[PDB]
Amino acid sequence: MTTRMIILNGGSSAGKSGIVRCLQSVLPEPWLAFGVDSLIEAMPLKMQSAEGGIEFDADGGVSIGPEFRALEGAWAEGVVAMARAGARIIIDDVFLGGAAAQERWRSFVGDLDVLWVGVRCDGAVAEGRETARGDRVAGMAAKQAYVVHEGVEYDVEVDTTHKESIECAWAIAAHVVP
Amino acid sequence: MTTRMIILNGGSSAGKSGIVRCLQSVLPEPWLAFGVDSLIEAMPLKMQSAEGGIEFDADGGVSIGPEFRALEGAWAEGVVAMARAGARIIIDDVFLGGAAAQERWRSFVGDLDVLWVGVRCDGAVAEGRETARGDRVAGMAAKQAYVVHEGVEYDVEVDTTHKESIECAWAIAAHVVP
Amino acid sequence: MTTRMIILNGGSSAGKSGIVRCLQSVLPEPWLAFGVDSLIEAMPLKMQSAEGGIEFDADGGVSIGPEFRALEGAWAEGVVAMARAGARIIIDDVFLGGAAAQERWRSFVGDLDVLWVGVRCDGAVAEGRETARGDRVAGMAAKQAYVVHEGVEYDVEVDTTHKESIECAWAIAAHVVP
Amino acid sequence: MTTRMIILNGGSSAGKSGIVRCLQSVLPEPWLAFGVDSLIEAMPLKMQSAEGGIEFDADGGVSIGPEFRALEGAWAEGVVAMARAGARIIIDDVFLGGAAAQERWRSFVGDLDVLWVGVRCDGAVAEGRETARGDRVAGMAAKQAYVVHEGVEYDVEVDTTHKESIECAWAIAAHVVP
Ligand SMILES: Nc1ccc([C@@H](O)[C@@H](CO)NC(=O)C(Cl)Cl)cc1
Ligand SMILES: Nc1ccc([C@@H](O)[C@@H](CO)NC(=O)C(Cl)Cl)cc1
Ligand SMILES: Nc1ccc([C@@H](O)[C@@H](CO)NC(=O)C(Cl)Cl)cc1
Ligand SMILES: Nc1ccc([C@@H](O)[C@@H](CO)NC(=O)C(Cl)Cl)cc1
Repeated sequence: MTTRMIILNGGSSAGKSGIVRCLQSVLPEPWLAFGVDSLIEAMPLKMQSAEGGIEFDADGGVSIGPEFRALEGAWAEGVVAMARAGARIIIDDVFLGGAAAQERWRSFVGDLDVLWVGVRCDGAVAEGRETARGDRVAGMAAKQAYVVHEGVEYDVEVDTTHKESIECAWAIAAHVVP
Repeated sequence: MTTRMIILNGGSSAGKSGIVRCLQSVLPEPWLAFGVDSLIEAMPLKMQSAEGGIEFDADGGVSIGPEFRALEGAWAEGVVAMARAGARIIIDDVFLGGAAAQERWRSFVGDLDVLWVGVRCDGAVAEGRETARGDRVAGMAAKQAYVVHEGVEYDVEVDTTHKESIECAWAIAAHVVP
Repeated sequence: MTTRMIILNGGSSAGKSGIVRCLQSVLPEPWLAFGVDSLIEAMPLKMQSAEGGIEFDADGGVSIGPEFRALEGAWAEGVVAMARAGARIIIDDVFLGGAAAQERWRSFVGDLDVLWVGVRCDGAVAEGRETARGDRVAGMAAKQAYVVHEGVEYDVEVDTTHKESIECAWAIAAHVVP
Repeated sequence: MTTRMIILNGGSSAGKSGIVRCLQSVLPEPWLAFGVDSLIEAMPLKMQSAEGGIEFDADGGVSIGPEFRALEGAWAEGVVAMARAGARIIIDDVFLGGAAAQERWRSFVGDLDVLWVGVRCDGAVAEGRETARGDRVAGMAAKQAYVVHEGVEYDVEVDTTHKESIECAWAIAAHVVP
């Protein structure tokens, strides 16, 4: 019943990264972090616009091709395999496909003990943060603030609109079975 | 016989990262990159000095505790699992333990089709690059330039002392069975 | 009476950078940003521990030698000269010496039209953010949260404890005479 | 006759940044570095595509509007003022307008003791490095490799095609009058 993998889902600028860094600092056992950003980084730069692999519209839009989806699948199985091997894994993703994305993750996780965390934040508030962070593709924060959660089932839900990262980290840590 | 995982070993500032970015650009199929640096990043910051996890001496020295070694093991199995799942994986590491480190990797890779690449660079030349890159822990380049290769068996060997990254990438790509 | 230079002072993690990026986005005329961080970057790496130039104690402490102070002076005169030349300049610093630091700045600014902004944030809250940002030298946020303001006179004061960056940017922009 | 400001000009990926970091490490007196990149950073993000301020064509092309040119002028006068104030200033720029750009700089420098350095690199070789560095706007290295030097007069010329950064730093330091 001991928790093997923590999986956070949230729109862009919702505050995921900062919670993950806080969780790593809060939790006593060492946890490895692997978000969707670290995946994008492990992919070839060409994979980044050359269709088949992710493409950002000037209006903060994101579209995923099959080339990308195939790589993402292999990666998913790798992190799950890390958990299964005994490592503690935190993963922050952006369920663009709502429940569909969660189903996709469930198929990989199998029967592993997972904590499904939901990170919410006000669309307008998240967009302001997008601006303060210096993000390039402006428009995402607002576009993803609500849709990414549709039909997604969580075990915990934090809202970073009025709560700090270190605080949402505490609410989440309390649901982690050692 | 098709190559599943490429594994580069080399001292610090030997030029590994740049070859990896070149390989990703050169090779036709998308390859995921996961070096030891990306691992360090996935670990909690505390894990970075609090004994048990990696510690950098002021003289460019590096020591690895058991806490770290355990996490590294789980990670190793995860990337191998990614290959096994069908993803193409490039991995740049620093075999501080020479052959011992390679044996450790062999135990995880199993019977997977791997390309063992060796990236060499002149100790003094590598140290100059360490300085030009703005690295903080000065001293590593020179300390690791030769020892990391002792007793290590490669399928290919490039030397970045007089050859460019894009060029070493070409010599390496030519040994990749599609 | 048109504002030539905006000068923010605040402890570490008080939120200065994000306000500066927001101001740049909010204000209609292009403003150049030059904090104390960009200065540290323009200095030689050796200047960073080799006494005479800034040194960070393991307890989040900071000490400035004369080598550093001399360079900082020349830099100060350069940014003022940029304003005088017609550029709009935002500057975020950390008045470690309270009023002393402000006097030091006044001597350089001369009779230039300046907006003295004060960015406050709860010491404990700022320290939590320090943790979420992944800062290395932990301890500064708390150590600087209050002292840096002692005896310092502001034209505006924002508190990022409960107000967002984009919001503090709005309160500040409203005091900028075009 | 003591050198007050060092000014390097070179195409993208020609190796300028690394020489600058080497010079800072080599030269005994602390030198402040301020390239054109640090300027771009001090400007508002909007200033980065919204015409009037710099815009990168998908083919590695760069165009500068008047909004940008005005800010650049004020900045130029600021760094010169820093030198005049007694600071030692290194500046790496990209003379897109060949001699025109140098004339523009001469008008700001005045009678200050300046070292005009020229950093050359093979267009094809520079483009390979552009790829290994992970630069986004591919195409610049090749487009700027030669034109940026047309009609420009140097006091020193280094070629990074076959010489290392630390080495070009040594050839340049030897022309610096203390
Ligand atoms: N499906 C998807 C994958 C990656 C991304 C990223 O570009 C980016 C957008 O804000 N995500 C993040 O910063 C997360 Cl850490 Cl919130 C967004 C959406
Ligand atoms: N065992 C070991 C693990 C990680 C590291 C890194 O700190 C660092 C030292 O240069 N390595 C790199 O930059 C590699 Cl990409 Cl060449 C060095 C050694
Ligand atoms: N005097 C002083 C100069 C620079 C610094 C920086 O190290 C650092 C500490 O948080 N400052 C910042 O991040 C500011 Cl932008 Cl708030 C702190 C204090
Ligand atoms: N005029 C001009 C100004 C800035 C730039 C930069 O985008 C960039 C292009 O490689 N320059 C650098 O990296 C320099 Cl350090 Cl070689 C290129 C050209």
